[PDB]
Amino acid sequence: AMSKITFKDIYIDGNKITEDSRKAIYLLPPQPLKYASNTWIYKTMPTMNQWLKDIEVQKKMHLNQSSYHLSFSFPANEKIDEVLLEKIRELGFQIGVLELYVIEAKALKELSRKRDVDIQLVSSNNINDYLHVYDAFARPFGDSYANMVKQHIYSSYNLDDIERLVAYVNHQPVGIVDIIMTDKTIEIDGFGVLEEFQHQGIGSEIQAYVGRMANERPVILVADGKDTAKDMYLRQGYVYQGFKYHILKENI
Amino acid sequence: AMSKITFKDIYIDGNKITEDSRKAIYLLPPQPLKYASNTWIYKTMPTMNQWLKDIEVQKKMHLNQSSYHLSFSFPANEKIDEVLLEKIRELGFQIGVLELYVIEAKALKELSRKRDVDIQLVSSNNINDYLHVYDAFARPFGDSYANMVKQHIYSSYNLDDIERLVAYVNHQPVGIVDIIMTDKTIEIDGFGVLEEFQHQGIGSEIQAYVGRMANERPVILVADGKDTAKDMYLRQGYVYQGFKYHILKENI
Ligand code: NA
Ligand code: NA
Repeated sequence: AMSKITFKDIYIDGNKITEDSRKAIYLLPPQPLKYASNTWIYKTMPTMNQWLKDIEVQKKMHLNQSSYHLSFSFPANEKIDEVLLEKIRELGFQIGVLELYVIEAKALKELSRKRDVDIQLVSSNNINDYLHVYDAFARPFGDSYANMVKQHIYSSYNLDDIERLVAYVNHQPVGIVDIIMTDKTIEIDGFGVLEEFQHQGIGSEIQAYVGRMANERPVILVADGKDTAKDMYLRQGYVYQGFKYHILKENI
Repeated sequence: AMSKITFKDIYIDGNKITEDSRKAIYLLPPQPLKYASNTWIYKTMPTMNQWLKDIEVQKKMHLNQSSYHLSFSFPANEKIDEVLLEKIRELGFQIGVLELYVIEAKALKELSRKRDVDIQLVSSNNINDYLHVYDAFARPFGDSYANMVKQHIYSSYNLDDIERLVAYVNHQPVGIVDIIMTDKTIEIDGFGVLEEFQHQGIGSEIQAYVGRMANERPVILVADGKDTAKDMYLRQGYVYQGFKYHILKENI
């Protein structure tokens, strides 16, 4: 049953505009600068020529809402043909891989050691502590991008259905994670612990907490190449369950 | 049999200058700027004070041969203790994790093939080709770093007991790997494929080769926290098998 889990179970924070047998197109017109909410998810491999045509479509959509990047995911567990890779490189895209990790709840429950780490659901009361930790995270697209993602969370955190955690050690906020719950699964996203507080059991407390929420729901996540928590995931017991290629050009 | 692989099977590229119940010490005085070759491998957690003492011993040796790094690995699959870890941060050390992966040779042999790739053993006749690829990896880290690993390879590629492979596409050198062989296992290391040539079956073809030559020996490797190919090893079937914390301090 945790066997059957796939990339389809992973949450996407866009509006789905179109979905057909080859691709799903996502946009978030009020937030055209969020790269993860504005993208094409392929279901079947485009030929090189198809891909060129799809560039043109996406280029128009995005410029129409003042989005300035381009991005695509390719099918689960499919390698891209040479000829298309070659084009991808020539058009100045970054190539990366998303990896799907899966684990059974009980395995995360087991991680608990009754450390003194106080873990709270975020509300208007502690939301700033959450963002405070967030502020420490790698910023691969620079400051102003991180800041506009901050503003988005800070104004959509009740409103949205996503739940969030902040861990404290001695009343200082130190760890965060987002959780997306469904009947079938629970997905974590945006997990991080401040550098100075790593490798000392704080992440595994957060994980076991999520584990206790899950019940017997599997818990799942997706990580890319610039994800430093991955090492932690493996040591923690997560099982690798497939990949997606994905490309990004930050400027049309 | 693949069950019983440990970090013990992993080759250390240094002279074991001494060993006892709590540690082994490794020096390589012709290369005093090669961090991995000049280090202590712990077999048991030092206490914090024990460690303070050990810095002193290592500092001495290293300074005597013109090393100015401090370097320590901790025992397989153990978390560092609380006291100890505060001191490590306090003394300005970098903290890392090293990961052991293992696979049966059969699995490697099974990988999708790309028969139009030519893989040769390195010798006098094609060493410059290994280095064409090896240099493209190293030189992003500075000419001076890359000049020194370069001379290090040139001083022992025949005389040491590492074997090396170079991979050609269209008579051009495109990927490489080093192979440390023993009766029980083949270890790979320094695996790399030029970026123009990545994700299109070459790594897999190389991996398959290593499988054929491993025959029935488990194929193993350790990957640090800055390892390009980590995602590829997962795609190819490699099983995570354990971790080791290690610490580095430069410019002591
Ligand atoms: Na919410
Ligand atoms: Na040799």
